[PDB]
Amino acid sequence: MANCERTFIAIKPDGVQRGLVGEIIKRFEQKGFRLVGLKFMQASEDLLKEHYVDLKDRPFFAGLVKYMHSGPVVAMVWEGLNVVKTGRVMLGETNPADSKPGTIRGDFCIQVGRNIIHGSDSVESAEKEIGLWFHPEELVDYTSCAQNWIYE
Amino acid sequence: MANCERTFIAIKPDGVQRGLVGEIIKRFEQKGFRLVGLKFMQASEDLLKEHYVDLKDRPFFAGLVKYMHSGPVVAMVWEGLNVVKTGRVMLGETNPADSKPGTIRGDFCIQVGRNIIHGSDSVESAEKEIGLWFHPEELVDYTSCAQNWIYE
Amino acid sequence: MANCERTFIAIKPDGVQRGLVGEIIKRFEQKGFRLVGLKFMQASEDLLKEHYVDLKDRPFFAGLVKYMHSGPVVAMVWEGLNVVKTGRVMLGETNPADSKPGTIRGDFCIQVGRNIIHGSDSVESAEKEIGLWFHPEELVDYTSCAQNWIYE
Amino acid sequence: SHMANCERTFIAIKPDGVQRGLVGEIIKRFEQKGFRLVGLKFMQASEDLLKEHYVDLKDRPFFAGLVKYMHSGPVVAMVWEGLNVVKTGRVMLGETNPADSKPGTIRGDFCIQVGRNIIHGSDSVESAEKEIGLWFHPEELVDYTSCAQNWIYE
Amino acid sequence: MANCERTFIAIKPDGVQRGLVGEIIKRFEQKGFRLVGLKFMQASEDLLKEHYVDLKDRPFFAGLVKYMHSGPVVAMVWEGLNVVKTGRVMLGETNPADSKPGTIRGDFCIQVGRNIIHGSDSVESAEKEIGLWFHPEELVDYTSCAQNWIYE
Amino acid sequence: SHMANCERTFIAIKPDGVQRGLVGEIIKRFEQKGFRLVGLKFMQASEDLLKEHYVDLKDRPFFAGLVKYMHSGPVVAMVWEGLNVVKTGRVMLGETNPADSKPGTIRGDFCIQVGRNIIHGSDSVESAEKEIGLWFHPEELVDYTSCAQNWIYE
Repeated sequence: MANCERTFIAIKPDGVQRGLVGEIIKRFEQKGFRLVGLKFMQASEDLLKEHYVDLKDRPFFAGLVKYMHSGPVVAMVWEGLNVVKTGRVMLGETNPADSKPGTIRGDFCIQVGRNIIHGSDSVESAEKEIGLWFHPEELVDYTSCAQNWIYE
Repeated sequence: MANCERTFIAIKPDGVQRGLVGEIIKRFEQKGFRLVGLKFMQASEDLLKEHYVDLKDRPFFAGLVKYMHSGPVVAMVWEGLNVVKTGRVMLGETNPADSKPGTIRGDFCIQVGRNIIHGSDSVESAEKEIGLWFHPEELVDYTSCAQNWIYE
Repeated sequence: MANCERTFIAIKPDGVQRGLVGEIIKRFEQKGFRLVGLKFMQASEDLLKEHYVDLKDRPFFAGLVKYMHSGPVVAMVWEGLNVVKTGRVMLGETNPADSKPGTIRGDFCIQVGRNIIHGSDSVESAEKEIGLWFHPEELVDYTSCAQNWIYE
Repeated sequence: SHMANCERTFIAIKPDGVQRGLVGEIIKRFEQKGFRLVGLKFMQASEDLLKEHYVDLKDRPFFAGLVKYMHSGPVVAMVWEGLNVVKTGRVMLGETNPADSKPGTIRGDFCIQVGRNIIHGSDSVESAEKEIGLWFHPEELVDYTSCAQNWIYE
Repeated sequence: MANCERTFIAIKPDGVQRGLVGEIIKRFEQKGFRLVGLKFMQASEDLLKEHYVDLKDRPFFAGLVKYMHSGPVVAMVWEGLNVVKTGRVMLGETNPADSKPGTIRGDFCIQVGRNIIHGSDSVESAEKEIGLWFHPEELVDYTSCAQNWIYE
Repeated sequence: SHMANCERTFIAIKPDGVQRGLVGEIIKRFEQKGFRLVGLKFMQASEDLLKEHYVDLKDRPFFAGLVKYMHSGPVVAMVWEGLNVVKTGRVMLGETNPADSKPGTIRGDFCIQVGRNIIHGSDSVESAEKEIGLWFHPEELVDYTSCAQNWIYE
């Protein structure tokens, strides 16, 4: 089902440190997307190495894993029609310098090395990231009281 | 006369149901546009059919009219320089998927059939829509205390 | 029947002029109260004299009526459990100096003669005020999609 | 770091709070205040967990309905840390009955009826210890130092 | 003139550091109070010793002066009816633990040693504090476009 | 600290921005973004200062009206610091003509006409150097380290 598409959203250590957890969740709630998974955690080096597995031979890999391990993250799963693509639009460009005002990165951060947030770039990546960060039983299913007013 | 241009804005039944009336009015107030007409109403079938005359031969027409009738709407008239054009920009693209963050549809909705809001697409359409939804006596004329700081 | 209690709320000419219409409506929406009636209007002298009948022999009466006539008002009807009592709490004390931060008057105004807003002081007053400002056909009945999550 | 500034409380967003889209707003209020996030999870509370949580109310006539309702929808379970989090957290939430809750508080701004009061907070430090231990495993609690700590506490 | 009463408001180093300058000014603007003085500065030890002159023989004096000198402050003057007393209400109790939700300290800080903000406790103190922190020519006089809608 | 992250820009809230109560909102947007406050003052700009600021437009037919208007009301003069503040500051402000400004930007959200466009920002680093030196004395610029610096810049 197209309306039941899901994406992985992670608030990075700098997003948590700068007090942006509430603001970010509010953006997704007000949009009409439904929360399915939410977790406050410190990501282990093993998990981060698997998450950034495509970049393991790149020279910035050690510093990237170290930084994402240096503070707690907020791992999330959101559900909705085209939530992967729309979620990325809501976040803005990965490089905050190119992010537009009104987007999460556009409003709240400056440098790409400290870009507060991550979102799945595709449905394929979403399935991989959700399975890696979340256990199946940590994902909650329910129907929003506003479902009929959000979707036809 | 250019600063006295008027447009019709309607908050659709899903906009009312999802509690977005105040948020939407705030957007137009803070911009500097002047409120002219405002009423909470259930639109009759005859009114809606006349409002969507250009779409009467479309396959969606019957369901579209029935839905706009399914719940109460907030009918509005706003005044300002290029209020028709800039009003549409503030609302965002008709399809919420193409609507940018910062716009009303971009921030608050997902699906085209549940796109919370309507705005006149032209000056000609605005004049027709205002006269259709509002009696002349319902439109209030006053001068904003900030007029000299909004316009030269 | 207790959850179906109704109150009259009016945004005064200074509330409209200072761009507080959206902010005020948002306060009632987010609380969980249901919009029943809403209209933008210039109140006639006859209507205002009847609205302030209990104050007709007061020295301020003439200037008070003239001022409420000097600019357009937003007349509203809201529905909910103890909406009359809690509505007054949300508005704050009649004198803004005694109004607490968090209330409408406490946050947004200074002087008693320019106190942005009116709310019915009793159920009896509410019924009189609603019938005075609104025709029965202008009051819209619908069920909020969140009704079961606001009330038992 | 002073031990007094490291007090913990349990805050839970109820099913109606989740349904009405208040999760982000509630978290924001604790964040902007200066309190630090320790635990956070999205969950459907099991009947066993709810029976143990409302153990003092087991003999009451509406106990069956209370457990059933709190099980009907998902909740957001949270642990927050700060100087007197328990006491001031209750102040931020407002009175349990929303009719007596003041504007500016969470219940005062966002809900109407006591049966649908969107949120819960520990009434005491003793209750906080019990509630955190019941709802969270020790591994789920994350300890970190806020970059603003020196500007929140002397 | 009662409407021309003025008070001194200072955002403390922790208020600046925690990014609250904008939020605080917004509170006073939306209330209807008029900005007359605004300055970003690092307060010298000489100025702080004179500001806290009544406490110079107390054992906490050295630490208090040192802290208020450790970071930049935002010094402000605001004008309005009973702005001194009302300003203090808007700030909330000096000890944030006793500050109510909706007030500046109630919403944004925790401990009295880091209470983000200061406001004059009396008209007498206001005159003394404004004269100490500001030069007469740094105070700007103008009339708000909304004056007639804020005051009778 | 990297020199690149220490770029400075001049931002001025115009008399209409002050009149319409947008001072707090504008400052908030720069604060929440992560940019650091360097200079801030409330002032009525003198005719001499405005003539030097708009020196490139001195021969234009509406120069007399422009100086007169900018002198009629008080302004908020600001200096902000951060990585590419000049460029991104302009993006945050939106297009000079508010008709072309996008929602989410300062001009896009809050104003309508080009003659009353509430705000100004330096168009280049060269302009920033000139504008800061003209509007501010070196003593008025305050240097401090943000507690969040390590979480804004690597």
